[PDB]
Amino acid sequence: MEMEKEFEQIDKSGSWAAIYQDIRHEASDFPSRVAKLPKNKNRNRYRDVSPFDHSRIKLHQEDNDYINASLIKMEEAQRSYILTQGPLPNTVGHFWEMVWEQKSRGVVMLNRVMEKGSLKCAQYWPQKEEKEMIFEDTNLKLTLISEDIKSYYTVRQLELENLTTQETREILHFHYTTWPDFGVPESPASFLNFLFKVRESGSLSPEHGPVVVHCSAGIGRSGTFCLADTCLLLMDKRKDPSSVDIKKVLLEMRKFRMGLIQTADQLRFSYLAVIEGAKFIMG
Ligand SMILES: Oc1ccc(CNCc2cccs2)cc1
Repeated sequence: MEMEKEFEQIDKSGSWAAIYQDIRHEASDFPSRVAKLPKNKNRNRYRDVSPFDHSRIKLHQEDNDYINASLIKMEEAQRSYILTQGPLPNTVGHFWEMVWEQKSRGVVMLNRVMEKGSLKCAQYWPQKEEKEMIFEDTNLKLTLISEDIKSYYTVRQLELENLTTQETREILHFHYTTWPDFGVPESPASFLNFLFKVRESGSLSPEHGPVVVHCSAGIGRSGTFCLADTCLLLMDKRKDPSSVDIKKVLLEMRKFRMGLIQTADQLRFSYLAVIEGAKFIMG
């Protein structure tokens, strides 16, 4: 079925939970043996969220190459994404090592450091120009260059230096700051505006390594971001945009990381975003 009318049909019939459970039943199951080794327990935020072995990002280290991060490679859309958990106190150096080694331009953050009164990720970037951060375990230096605070999101320019080679690179930090503590946004308008700002920066383009996207577990909000982006790109590429099937795209992405889209409300929100976005792209 088309999307917008499939949407109204699920709303009128109140069957979002049943649709979402079908997706959960049909989703791929691949091994995640490296994630579950005992030496990696303090590298995982949640015991039930792990990268598959076949698609995990490897650190270029011979001691321990493990990080909770997955490469999502979308062949028809010609887009790649790295989805990862919010960094832990003992993995902030690993996180920036990955950004460096994978040649990423942009980092997309979809959570606040504190939500619901608890910490959802480490403070992993510097908050003042004159107070830079050094990660001694991976030999990197990170400096805040500029910060632009808007009503729904903040964009930061950061300088990452490999202290071993003295090479430097500019990283863009796109921070969506207004996702509610409970539920999903009422309107997708500010989320779509944010997605378009990431796009306009070049961070998603083939001349760079894959964008790094995270929330707390790296599957819910993060899944919503890459699902909406890929579906909108496919609608631009195909002769028949109504052929794009968001449930099929989601199941393809779940071949590369488990659990993408965590609730039926996040599934409905993804439909809403793609539907509204497809009208702005044109006419
Ligand atoms: O330092 C840390 C201590 C524990 C945790 C959480 N570990 C979750 C688990 C993963 C696998 C089995 S249990 C994170 C960091």
